[PDB]
Amino acid sequence: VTSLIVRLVAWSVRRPVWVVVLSLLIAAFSGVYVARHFKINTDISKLVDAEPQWAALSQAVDRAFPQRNGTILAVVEAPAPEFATAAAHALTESLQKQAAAGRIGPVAEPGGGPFFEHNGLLFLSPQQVADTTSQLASARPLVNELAKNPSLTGLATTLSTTLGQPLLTGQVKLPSMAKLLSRSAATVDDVLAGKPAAFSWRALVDNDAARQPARAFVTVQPVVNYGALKAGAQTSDVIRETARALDLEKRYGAVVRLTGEQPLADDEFSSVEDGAALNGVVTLLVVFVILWLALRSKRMIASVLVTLFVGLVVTAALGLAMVGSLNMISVAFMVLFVGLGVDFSIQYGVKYREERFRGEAIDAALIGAAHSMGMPLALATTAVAASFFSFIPTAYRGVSELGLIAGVGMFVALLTTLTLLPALLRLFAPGFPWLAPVDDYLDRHRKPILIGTLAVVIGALPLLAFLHFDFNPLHLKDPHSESMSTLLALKDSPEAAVNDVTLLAPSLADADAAAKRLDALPEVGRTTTLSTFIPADQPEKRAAIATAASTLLPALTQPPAPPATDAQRVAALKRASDLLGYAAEDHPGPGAAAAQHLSQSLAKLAAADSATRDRAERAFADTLRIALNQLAALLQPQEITRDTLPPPLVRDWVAPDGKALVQISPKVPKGVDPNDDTMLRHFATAVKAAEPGAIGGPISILHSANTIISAFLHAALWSIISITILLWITLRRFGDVLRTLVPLLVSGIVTLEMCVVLGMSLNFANIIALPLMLGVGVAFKVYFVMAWRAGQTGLLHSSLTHAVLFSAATTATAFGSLWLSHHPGTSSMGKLLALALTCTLIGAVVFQPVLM
Amino acid sequence: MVTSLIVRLVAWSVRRPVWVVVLSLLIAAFSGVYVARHFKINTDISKLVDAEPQWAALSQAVDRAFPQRNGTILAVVEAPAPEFATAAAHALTESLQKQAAAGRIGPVAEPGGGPFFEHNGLLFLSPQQVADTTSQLASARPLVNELAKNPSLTGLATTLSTTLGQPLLTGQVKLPSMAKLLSRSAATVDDVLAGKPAAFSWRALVDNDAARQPARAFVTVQPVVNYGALKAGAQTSDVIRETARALDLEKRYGAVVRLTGEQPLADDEFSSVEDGAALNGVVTLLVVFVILWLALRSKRMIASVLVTLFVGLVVTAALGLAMVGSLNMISVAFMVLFVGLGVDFSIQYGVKYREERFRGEAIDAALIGAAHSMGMPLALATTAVAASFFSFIPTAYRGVSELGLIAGVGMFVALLTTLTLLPALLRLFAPGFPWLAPVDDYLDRHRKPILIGTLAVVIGALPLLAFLHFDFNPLHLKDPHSESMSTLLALKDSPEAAVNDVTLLAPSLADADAAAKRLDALPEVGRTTTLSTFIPADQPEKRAAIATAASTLLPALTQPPAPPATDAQRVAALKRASDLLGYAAEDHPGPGAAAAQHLSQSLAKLAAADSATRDRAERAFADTLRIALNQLAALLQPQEITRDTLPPPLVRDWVAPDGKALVQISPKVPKGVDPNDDTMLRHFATAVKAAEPGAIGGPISILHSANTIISAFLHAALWSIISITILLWITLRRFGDVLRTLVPLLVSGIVTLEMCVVLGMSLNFANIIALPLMLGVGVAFKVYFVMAWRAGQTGLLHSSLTHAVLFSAATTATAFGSLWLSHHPGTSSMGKLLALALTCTLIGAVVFQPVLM
Repeated sequence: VTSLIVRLVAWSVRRPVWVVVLSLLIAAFSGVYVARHFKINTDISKLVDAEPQWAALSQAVDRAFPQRNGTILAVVEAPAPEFATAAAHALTESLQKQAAAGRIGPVAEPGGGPFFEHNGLLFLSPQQVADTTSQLASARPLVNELAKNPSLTGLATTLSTTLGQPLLTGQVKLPSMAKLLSRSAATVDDVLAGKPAAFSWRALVDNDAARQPARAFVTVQPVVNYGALKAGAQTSDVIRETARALDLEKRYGAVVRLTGEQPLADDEFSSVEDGAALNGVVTLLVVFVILWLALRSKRMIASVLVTLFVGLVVTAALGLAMVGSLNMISVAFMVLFVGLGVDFSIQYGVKYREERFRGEAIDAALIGAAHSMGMPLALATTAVAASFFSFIPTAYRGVSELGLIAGVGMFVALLTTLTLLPALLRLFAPGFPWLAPVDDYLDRHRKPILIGTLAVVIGALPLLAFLHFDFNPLHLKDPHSESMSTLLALKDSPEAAVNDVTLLAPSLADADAAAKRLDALPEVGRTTTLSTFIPADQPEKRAAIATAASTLLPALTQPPAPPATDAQRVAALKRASDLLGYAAEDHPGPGAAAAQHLSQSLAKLAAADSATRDRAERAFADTLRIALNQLAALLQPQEITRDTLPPPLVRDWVAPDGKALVQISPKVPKGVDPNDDTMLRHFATAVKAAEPGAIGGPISILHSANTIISAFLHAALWSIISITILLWITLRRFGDVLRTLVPLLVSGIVTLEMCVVLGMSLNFANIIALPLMLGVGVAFKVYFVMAWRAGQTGLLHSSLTHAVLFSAATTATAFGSLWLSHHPGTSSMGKLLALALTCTLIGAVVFQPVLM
Repeated sequence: MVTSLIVRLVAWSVRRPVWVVVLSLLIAAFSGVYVARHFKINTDISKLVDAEPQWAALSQAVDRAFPQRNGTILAVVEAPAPEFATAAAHALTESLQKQAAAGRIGPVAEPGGGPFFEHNGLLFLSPQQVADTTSQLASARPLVNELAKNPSLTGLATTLSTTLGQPLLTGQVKLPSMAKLLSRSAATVDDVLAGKPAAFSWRALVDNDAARQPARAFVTVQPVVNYGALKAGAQTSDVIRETARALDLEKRYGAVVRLTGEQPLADDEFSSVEDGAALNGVVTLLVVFVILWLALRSKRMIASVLVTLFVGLVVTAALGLAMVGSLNMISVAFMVLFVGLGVDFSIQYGVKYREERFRGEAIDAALIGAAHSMGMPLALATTAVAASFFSFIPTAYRGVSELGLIAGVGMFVALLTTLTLLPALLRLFAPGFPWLAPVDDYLDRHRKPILIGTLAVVIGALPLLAFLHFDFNPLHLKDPHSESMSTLLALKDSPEAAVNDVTLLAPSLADADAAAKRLDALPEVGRTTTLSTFIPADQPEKRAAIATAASTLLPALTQPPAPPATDAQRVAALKRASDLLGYAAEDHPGPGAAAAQHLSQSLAKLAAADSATRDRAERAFADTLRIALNQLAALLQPQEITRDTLPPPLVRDWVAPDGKALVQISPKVPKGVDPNDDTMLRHFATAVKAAEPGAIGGPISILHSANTIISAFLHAALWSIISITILLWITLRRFGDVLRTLVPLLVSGIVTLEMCVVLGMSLNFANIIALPLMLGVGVAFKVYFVMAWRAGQTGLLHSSLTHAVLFSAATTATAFGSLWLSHHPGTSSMGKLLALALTCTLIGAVVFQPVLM
């Protein structure tokens, strides 16, 4: 091995110009080869390989319902549910205009469109339907005043009316109105504050839930042909354009969000690249300064950098030649190359600079440094390359592609350091007092310090019991990205299919039989099928609805109201405020404290401006005109049979043939947050134990984690075996193999032991750094044992001069570039690599009195 | 020259035995009498774990104000029907009441609901719920009237057959509406036909809110003010088991009484450690005996080691009680540790003498000769193993600070006991393996891979440590099949028992109300109870509504006694109801028709068995109706919500005589999550403790009592090696000999944790004592292994066995097996980790022979 390295350099020194014109030509073809098939792919199912079983179920639900995977989910958020529901209608119509032009796919609001705006009263239970119709029967006089009032002046007139005589008559009571007046006075104070609001008539009567931001969903399914186009900005962009043109949504108080399959998988990649174009170029500067520190020969630094970039282009050229696609995690190889690959040129470049000052000539300096850096560089390279190759045999294409590109990149770095650099180094013709007190302490006391930390690495050994794993990928995919911020927002929403698994069935009768088997499980909870949308006994409900509609609809459709002038408005506000004050003092009670709160607000609102009263009317009246439209539409349902359903509602639940999928939203108790590890694993593992054909959500996430766990466990077992055998081949002394194995063990525990002390959880992308630190762990023992073989009376003195820490400065610079990546998944990987490097560097200086 | 000092003590022991024999035997008599005169076993949970002087103030603040609250054993009276349950509490309560005032036990009461709650129970229902609850009973007046006048089977079957007859045809009553009544009667009727007990419960059918299958009735009794723990009367634990024993009506009421408390739950743990542990102790010696005969095969040698073993053990116990006194649940497990580690020291000396004597020497020269080669070895292993026990002394984990103390003096005795008594004893008296050939040949000729082939895989099994998990709650460590524990693990679902409620104390009732109402703001707090919560809202409007319902319901409830219908009319009234059920199902069909036909089958077959089996269903259907109507009679006359009505004891154990009001906080358990949930109870404890620090009692005490155990466990692991590493420095001054035995410690320390992931072991509290304690055994066996590997460096599987080590481990492994076999996982999992950590130095040393020596 040694002579082969000397021959390969002696040729490079023999024909220097021949190597340069050969390298730049290959550098040209590699640059040509890179651009002609450069591609970045952000598919999320490629970053992990599931077995053919799970692939059949996933494609079964997909090939049957080809749209389900591509359906966008557009959240529309407004301060009031009517303003949200009406904004859904305001936007559902615009997307419909282009769905017919092939611009997008079939648009609908699965939360509940007109089919739910009329028949939503039918989906209720048998008894509480009769209860809801009873309350709407006794409230006939209230809605009779509400459908006729001239809005804010009339709302203040129907207010002042009830506060005057009906309190004296003893019919209406003040404490009962507290629920209305407290929410009325609060909404009035918002308009006086200057911040937007909306008086929700729904949350103050029918709806018990007053959740803060009422939202409305509208889904656009993918275009039929798809395939994307440069001019075809596609369905994610179309929603952006239509809602932009509406502007009405700024008058509705609505914002349009998005999520789905492809917006997040593309947004998470963009989280890695925020700054990465600039974050990587400051690394080259930090490498440069450290590069100049090791070899302060300007005639050398330019030559060292040229070898760095030539091997860098051939890396991507050969990389795209054998993987085809540069995925999300595998794109981080470029940063790892400059950090680890430059080490080959720094370790070799300073020995040449050493030989020149030692007293060698042009021949003897290059081929003489190859005898020092011969099997060392071969050891370090194939050890690091064996670590990247450890994820190759496993079906983890996220790292299997990164290791393949990085592994062959380590051999293209040696071949560049061994030929191109000596050729350039041929054409280009080229004291530490602060370490003194450290080595005096160290060399006089590295006898028990070694025994000291070895006792402490056994002392903190129980800390490994608290070594905790992180299981849900939500933490590492940039939770503040646009698609992940909304995905996490609508987690606690019923029709938001965030956490429900989708089991497929042959027929609808089979799907209903499967739906009952699942509702028997304690964690399953809500399951919906196409038959779930046909209410049990409809004819009985419509009779109670028809009776409630015979007395309400005459009182709901009243003649229009007079546009009240401004003078009547201030009068209606002052006369409603002053009547609220006397109502709270003459009738003292729990609502009296709330009634006086409204008087303070109405009197201030009455004596306020004029623009603030038109806006306040819009927050009180426009919602009331939309709330009454929802009531008149809800009181007129129709028969619902399988053939009386909308066309797309069946297409979403039954494809050609009878294939009916069963979505299973988990039974989430109120305290448990809907996105935890404990219950979603319990749900997904129990509903799968029942029906093995269920995939789609937490079941696919759960099985994807078990694939990654069975991945890095093999790679960590693959590395050592491929490393130990590699060490035994080059160094045949087993006293030299155990010499580089005990430091790996010690350095391996402390990284895990510091994970408990520093309080960091090993997650997914964070755990990739453990198998890699074996090939980098031994590769630094190669550099370190050389800096001390020439002399070891000062371990930190010799380490600087012989340029080993400078080697680490380059590598730590690379690990720090993945640390500052905004994307918390990549930022969690670079944190482990760098912290494990420190536990190896310090570990070496402490643990080399043993193993040298 | 510690070796020369050891010789002075052994050479003196030889030549003159009669001095040694009578000097140590007399001490054993003095030592044995001290053990019998002072043998105090405590069972309090606080003696096993300490806490800050601050947390002991919160514990005693609630205790001094409420002395009774600590030992109020909650006795569950569980019956098939709530009325059979609620009335079974009355039978038990009224009998204990005859001994509460007799001074036999403390004051007796029933928390779930005595007479005060059976009357005012409707006053605690919020204003709107009772408004609809009161109005519903008005429409059931004809129904309850037909039930009050007919508390018999024939009568019940008559009101049954009457409803299915005319009103079912006219549509006055609908058949589907009779779903709960028809389907759950058919279920209860089929139960009586099978022969198994049951009870139609008018509660879960009429009120219909909850149909929980084991109805439970609670009764809390307190302890006597002057608590003396006499023997003429077993304390309140067995008094409830004595009165309700002969009450016998509980076998007729249908309920058994189970008990749980604070002291009766802690003693069930200790008694679980001693299921047959007394037998387990005597069988361990027999196993060590067989190992002793395999080691020094001669009668006079075995009897020598056993006689000196009992002396060192009887003085360890006498010393132990002389400086700790307490011999709690963990401390009592030292004797099995002694028989393992004590015979260990003698196995070395016995077989070294034997070879050295049989190598061509006299007895007197071999006793003093073998003490040379085993001076530093036995001295190192002794203090190094005892330095692991002593690592728990400074920390506040008194369950182990007492065990580590008694075990430390055990090793310092077992050494001295072997060096003097064993030679002088043996001085008074006087006395080939071919199956290792392929195994030793393989390992000896291939130690190049096996060392590297495992040191690699140990590095490859390092990510497994990321899946090592800590079990935080002591409930798993608790013995689950004891009667007191099995009840507390069943009361997770019941709120009035409230097994995990933090108890915050406040100066005044207005202060506690301020603190109790405030705590409700936090999401995990749920229900907080004070005496002001016993004052049911502000409901004279509920007096007006209930009084109106009483004027029409009570006259229909107090009917004249029905003449007991004869037996011949019963088969009539049941066949009349059955054939009517059959018709009512098919001619007027509906969803209830499938159940109406079902009852008809079960009802008809009930009428065709026995006159006794009919009377059997009467005790299930009718005797329940007596109490179901009796419950309603008292429940309709509620009286006032005024503070002064609250009985004397409710004021005593809820507010304080000083005025210190107490808040009990039951966590908001989401209906899906099991109430005894590890993560969310610890979430509830931290939120309550952070908002109001004065809270202690339940989850907070259990949560914090673990944090101090983790701090004591982590210190001992650090304190063990520093004691051991400095000790290795001193004995063997070659640092190449300190690191020689320290690297295999690190290696053997990881492989146990890595196996805890492969095997799947969790690392609880008792499971974790083995981590700091195995640091001594790790360096102690590398002392034993290295001596066997002086003359026989090749064929080391041979040498380790014949030169002492394997018969030594067989005494240690057997000792750890006796801990493994106990019932209490707080002593049965400690034996599993120890034995599994021992196999990583018995194999780890043999594998790492080149690194050792």
